[PDB]
Amino acid sequence: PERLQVYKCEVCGNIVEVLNGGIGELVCCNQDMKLMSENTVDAAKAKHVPVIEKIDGGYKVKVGAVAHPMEEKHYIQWIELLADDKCYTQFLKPGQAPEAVFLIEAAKVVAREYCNIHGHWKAEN
Amino acid sequence: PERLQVYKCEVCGNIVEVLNGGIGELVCCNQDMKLMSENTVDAAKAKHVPVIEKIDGGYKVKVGAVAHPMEEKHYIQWIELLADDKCYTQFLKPGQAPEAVFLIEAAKVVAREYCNIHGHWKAEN
Ligand SMILES: [Ca+2]
Ligand SMILES: [Fe+3]
Ligand SMILES: [Fe+3]
Ligand SMILES: [Fe+3]
Ligand SMILES: [Fe+3]
Repeated sequence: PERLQVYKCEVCGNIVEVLNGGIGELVCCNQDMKLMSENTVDAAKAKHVPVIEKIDGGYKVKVGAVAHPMEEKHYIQWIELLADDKCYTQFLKPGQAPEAVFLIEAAKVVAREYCNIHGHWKAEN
Repeated sequence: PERLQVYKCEVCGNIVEVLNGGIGELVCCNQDMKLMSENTVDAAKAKHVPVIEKIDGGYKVKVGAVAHPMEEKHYIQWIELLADDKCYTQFLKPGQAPEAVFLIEAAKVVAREYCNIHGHWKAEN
């Protein structure tokens, strides 16, 4: 595992993010945890690829070009903004907007979002 | 597991942060990953308990009341600022000062830090 990677435990539901890398394989509920690699799922990019907008003092992230659903059974669980050595995470729940604002001083950033159904997605400016 | 809990594999060094809880037990290198509970390690609070300072637009976090070492074999790996729905993580490296600045609009915050040797610590404003 490498820092910032997101792993999911099939069946049991746990989802973790790596803070410190290592060689060991993460296991849960009798199987290796699944690496949720960004932009690998066969789903509409229009609703899943994060859109980054530069604002005063930071960035505004929307998921996505077309607003993604935020329903009890299908929503964006969180949005993250990655920069230099920073990982800012904004958790979301059904009924909220698929959007997040991050105040940071970084010219180059990477935005990520995780959909409970369609996986992990990212975009950069 | 519960959201934002930190777990570590005492064998290979993998350390992860829970994004979604689930019901499965996290395993690595043939043993349950260890829940790194905050303020449980028998270490000096003066250098480990985060100190939070409110600034314009956010908070400055220092580890701790007395500056903690930042050497190759003993340093603060990261400082985080938690809200009711946000987790901002600032990774650090040896040589740096044990501090971080977070621009955020939240009245109540929890600051956490992880020392590679002395573990997980937290404090609230
Ligand atoms: Ca984070
Ligand atoms: Fe391990
Ligand atoms: Fe989706
Ligand atoms: Fe599991
Ligand atoms: Fe220490």
